[PDB]
Amino acid sequence: SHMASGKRGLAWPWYNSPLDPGVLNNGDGEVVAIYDWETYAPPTSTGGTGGLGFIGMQGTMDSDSSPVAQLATRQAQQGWATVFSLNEPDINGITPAEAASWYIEWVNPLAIKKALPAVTSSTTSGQGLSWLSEMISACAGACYFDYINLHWYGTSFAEFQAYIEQAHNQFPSYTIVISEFALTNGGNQVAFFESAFPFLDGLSYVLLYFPFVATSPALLQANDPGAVTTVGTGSCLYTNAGGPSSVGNLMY
Ligand SMILES: OC[C@H]1O[C@@H](O[C@@H]2[C@@H](O)[C@H](O[C@@H]3[C@@H](O)[C@H](O[C@@H]4[C@@H](O)[C@H](O)O[C@H](CO)[C@H]4O)O[C@H](CO)[C@H]3O)O[C@H](CO)[C@H]2O)[C@H](O)[C@@H](O)[C@@H]1O
Ligand SMILES: OC[C@H]1O[C@@H](O[C@@H]2[C@@H](O)[C@H](O)O[C@H](CO)[C@H]2O)[C@H](O)[C@@H](O)[C@@H]1O
Ligand SMILES: [Cl-]
Repeated sequence: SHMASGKRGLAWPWYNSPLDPGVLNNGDGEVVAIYDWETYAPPTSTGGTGGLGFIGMQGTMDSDSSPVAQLATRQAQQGWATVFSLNEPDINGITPAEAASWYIEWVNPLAIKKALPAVTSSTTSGQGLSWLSEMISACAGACYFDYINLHWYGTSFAEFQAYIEQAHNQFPSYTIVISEFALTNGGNQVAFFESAFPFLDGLSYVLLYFPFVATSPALLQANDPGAVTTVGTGSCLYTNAGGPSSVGNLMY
């Protein structure tokens, strides 16, 4: 490669104060972005983001850590070029109408690039892409957005490839961010990402992809037992020492 695809990002948890995002940015230009599911700056060992562009995220309608009253303030203080909105409202008992009304009130005013809420890969009634389609209808032309936002967790590369191709086929005029993806527990995460990266790097309609998750197994175990039961620790980009894992090595 003589010029990086430049689509890769760090999904950077709140508990990463010991870790350095610069470890996974060798400056070739494949890794360009970082988000932390919050509107405060990534907690890191350096106080910086290792040259990566931070994307603010209002992942809840309001929280002590991301007060929605401070969303506009934090964008202006930090100078984000992009903002992400609600995390998986399609499985958190938020109706498409509720999400549209909230998005217009709180996210619309940010005069930067904006992603609609990250939805799960569920096809069960009223979830996933069906939920997203219903939110865009509920928006009634009044939502300002640049990107749709996908999560995927499943059991094969074949399932993931089919999911992204179907998302593109069903929303052929929208640019896609993949803010979280990995296998569920019991597979080979390295083999999955070895297949996924070249596939995604070739898709002009994918702006950014963020493997779950840019942390160490020890920090994931300590702070997200839910992720460990669902995903396991095989998709952690860091070693327990804070170096690149075998999956981290794929980010370069
Ligand atoms: O000391 C660092 C900063 O701590 C800030 O307060 C944190 C608060 O932000 C934290 O909220 C977490 C979310 O951050 C967490 O986000 C991700 C999940 O949505 C996703 O599913 O998984 C990833 C990876 O594990 C998560 O990072 O989601 C959980 C709920 O699932 C929230 O609890 O909670 C911390 C513990 O209470 C809290 O200390 C503080 O506001 C900052 O000022 C400070 O810099
Ligand atoms: O997300 C679409 C685009 O939103 C733009 O900001 C919007 C303004 O142009 C418009 O006049 O007002 C709405 C609501 O206040 C804003 O969201 C951004 O400036 C663009 O970067 C973005 O592509
Ligand atoms: Cl999912």
